[PDB]
Amino acid sequence: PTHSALYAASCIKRIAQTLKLSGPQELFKLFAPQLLYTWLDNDSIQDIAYEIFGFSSLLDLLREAQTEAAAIMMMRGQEQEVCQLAQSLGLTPEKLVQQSFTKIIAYSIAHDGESRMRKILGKEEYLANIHLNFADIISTFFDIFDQEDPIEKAFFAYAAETLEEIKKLGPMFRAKYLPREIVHLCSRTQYEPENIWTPALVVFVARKLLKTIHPALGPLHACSVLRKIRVLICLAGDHAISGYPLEMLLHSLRVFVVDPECADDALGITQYLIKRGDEYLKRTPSFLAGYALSSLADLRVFLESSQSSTTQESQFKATKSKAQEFHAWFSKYLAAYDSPEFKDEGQKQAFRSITENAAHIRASGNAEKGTHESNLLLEILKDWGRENQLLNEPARDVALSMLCGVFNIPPSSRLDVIETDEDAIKNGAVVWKSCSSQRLGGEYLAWAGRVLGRSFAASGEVPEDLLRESQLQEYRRLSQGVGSSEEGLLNLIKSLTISGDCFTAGLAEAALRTIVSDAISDNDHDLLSACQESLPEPLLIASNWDPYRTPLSDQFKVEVFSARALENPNWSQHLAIRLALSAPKIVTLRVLPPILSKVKGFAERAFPFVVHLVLAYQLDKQQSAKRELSESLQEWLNFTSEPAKENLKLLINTILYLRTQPLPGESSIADRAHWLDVNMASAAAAATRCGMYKVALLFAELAAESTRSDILLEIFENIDDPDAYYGLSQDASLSTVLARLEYENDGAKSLAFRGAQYDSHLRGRDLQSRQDCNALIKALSSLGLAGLSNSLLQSQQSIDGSSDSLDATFTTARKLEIWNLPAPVNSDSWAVTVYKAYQSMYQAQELDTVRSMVHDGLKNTVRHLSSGSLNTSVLRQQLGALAALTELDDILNVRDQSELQCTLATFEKRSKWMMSGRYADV
Repeated sequence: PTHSALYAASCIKRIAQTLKLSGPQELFKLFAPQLLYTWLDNDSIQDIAYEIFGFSSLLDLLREAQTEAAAIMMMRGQEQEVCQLAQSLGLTPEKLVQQSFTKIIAYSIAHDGESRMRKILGKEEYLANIHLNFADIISTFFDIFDQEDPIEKAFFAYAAETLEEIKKLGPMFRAKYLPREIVHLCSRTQYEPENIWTPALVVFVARKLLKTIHPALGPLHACSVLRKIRVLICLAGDHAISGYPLEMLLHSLRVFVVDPECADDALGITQYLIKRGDEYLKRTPSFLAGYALSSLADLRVFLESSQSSTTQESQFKATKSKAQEFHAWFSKYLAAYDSPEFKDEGQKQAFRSITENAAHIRASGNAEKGTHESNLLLEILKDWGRENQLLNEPARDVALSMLCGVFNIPPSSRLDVIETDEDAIKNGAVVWKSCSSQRLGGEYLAWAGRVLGRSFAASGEVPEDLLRESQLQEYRRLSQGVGSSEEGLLNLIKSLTISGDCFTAGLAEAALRTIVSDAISDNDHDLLSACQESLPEPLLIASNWDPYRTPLSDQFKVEVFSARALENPNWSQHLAIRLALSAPKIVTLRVLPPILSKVKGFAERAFPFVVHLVLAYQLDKQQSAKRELSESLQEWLNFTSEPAKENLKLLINTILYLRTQPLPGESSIADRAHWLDVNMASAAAAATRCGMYKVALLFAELAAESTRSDILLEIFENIDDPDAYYGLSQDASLSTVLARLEYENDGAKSLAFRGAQYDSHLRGRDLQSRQDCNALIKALSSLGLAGLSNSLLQSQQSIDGSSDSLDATFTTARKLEIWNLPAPVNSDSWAVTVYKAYQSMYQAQELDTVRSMVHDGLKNTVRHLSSGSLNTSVLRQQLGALAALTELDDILNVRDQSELQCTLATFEKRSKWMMSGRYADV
């Protein structure tokens, strides 16, 4: 490219539409270099097709193509055309050249015209711009250099041998330039062209290179970017093999090692780095444990997978052999590893076991006794629950997703890796923490169900992860050491460097670099004390622009105070950005919008810290955020909705968190009610809607203090205390005594009052009798009179009794042994699950069908426990269903008399626990 304009427009729209891209302009943002170069060679920008890459203007296409176009013009030379661009924009040529100075110098040095830049800015301003844009210029030098023959030019008398070793192990401008280019730029600043490779600059350039690759841009890009990274590693020398740069590079090069296109490059760089950084990896065994686990797992999976169609079937055997030998060498190195930095000998044995078992695992995981996958799973779980743990969350998540993705649950439980009631009580908490993901197969959920059921049948206690209702424990685990919001945000950002994709880790490293540098320069002691306790020392050193200045490529910037805004799933993100933008003087909030908008799920984790930081900042100034938030809360708290429940939980947790932060200039904790202005009755009602009853009770007490009973009833009925309900006063009648007797789960005593009501309503042809019948059924199923409740069931013909009738229709059937009911499928009821297991036990001729039905029951019960909003009675019912299915599975798998007697003895020990436990569970 008349119709060709429109056809090309539609084609580009379809290309960027069916490639996970935003729109056609975001497809011009990736290719503007090449299009503009090849086109502006012999043409002028003013007559370009703004109809492809839908823009609706040329002054819209230019507000994005200033930099590339200007730099290319000044690369070849169109001074009058740069002036025409500038005129059209609105900015004179001089401030324009001041906007895109970096790319201009990158290309010009590459294409040799810098004197022509001196003749427009000056001879004391141009050098200031080179001082301001040094690292961005080096980054743009590594972008455009073409990999042709770098080792030839190297002999810079150390890059040659280093690149030779890393090759022995395993606009475009030629490589021959690269050294001299740097020199010519660095002979006009103070920093000498020889040695400019502090770790901040190294990580900067390396992250630039990685971010350059893209999923839509092809798997042939990656191997070129990798060659250039090898050049950077050989050139930087001793700063890219120690400290945080070492960790950072090992991560991404691992990701390039599992790429079947070329694992020849990345395996070599990885060998060189691991071999050369031995003196450092012996100081950080916690990093090496997780890296070894992740890398070994990925390698094993890549070894087993074998699908080569667009790869030369011999090229594949080559790379497979290379991978196998790297695995054998790495396993030897790990077996020989021994560090003085191990906390105890327990940690050393854990390291040995983890590495050794991971070296010999298969493609999937199992739970048998004595295999490698089961020993590795047990080691990961046992480590998870500890205080000084080796693996971090990303490494453990990788290993678990590799083992538990396709699982193999043993048929019996004598061959199981967890077979005693004691191991189950010990590992129940961690096994529940494990099955709170979504990448877990069905057989792993069945195994986790068996373990949780054995733990509850042996202890009768709920894992505490299921009982907590607020997030205050997370907020206190983050903001630890000093207990401030700055440490909380620093931990949240630091956790993104290790648990992110190239983009996210880049955003986090950039934010930390700006934060730590501004804390070092301005000598902020509070923020310094926050950093020294949130970041380990290698990351605290690689975040400091000591001999440089923070580059303009890092600091990149990017109604919600009203109702009905609480319902869109991005309320937290928009509100957090809106708040963080209102406090630019706090450096920790200035760098946030670039992370709050990109990273997913970060705004919900960081919302309380942001709100507290803003409110504490503008305490003595004009209090704007306080006024806005406290005016919006009057509408947000009175919000009954299903889509708005998950943001209401976050508002309540923010209020709770602010209650624990000391006001400056306070006499008592009774002044922490001035962070915001909450109406505590509305907050109590809201917390009752969300199912947080202890939080609701706390708010109700604060409200009553503010004063000196319709919400207290809903609180008391559901809170988990035997005696609390009786403290509530209400007007007396036979109906209220009946309500108390049905709460109390009394036997004949509620049967009397209910029979009276039921008769009086049948006689008067009242419509409440149905409800009465419902209640009666409940009562008669809490006594044990199953025949009477059965007869009360058949009579009722409108079976529309929320879920009380659903459960009552199958408890009775199981007790009377009526095995022909058609059981609903996908039901949240424990009675239905247990009934289906026993029914299948009745109508089956082989044990395999019964085992399959039991395992399906365990799997579904665990998924329902993971579903979330369950109060305590339903929770304990589901756990009791797990226990019942586990005992069923235990007696189905007996083979001789000795196991029968062992099962009986197990029943006796569990009786020991049962004698004093809660009565419903028992």
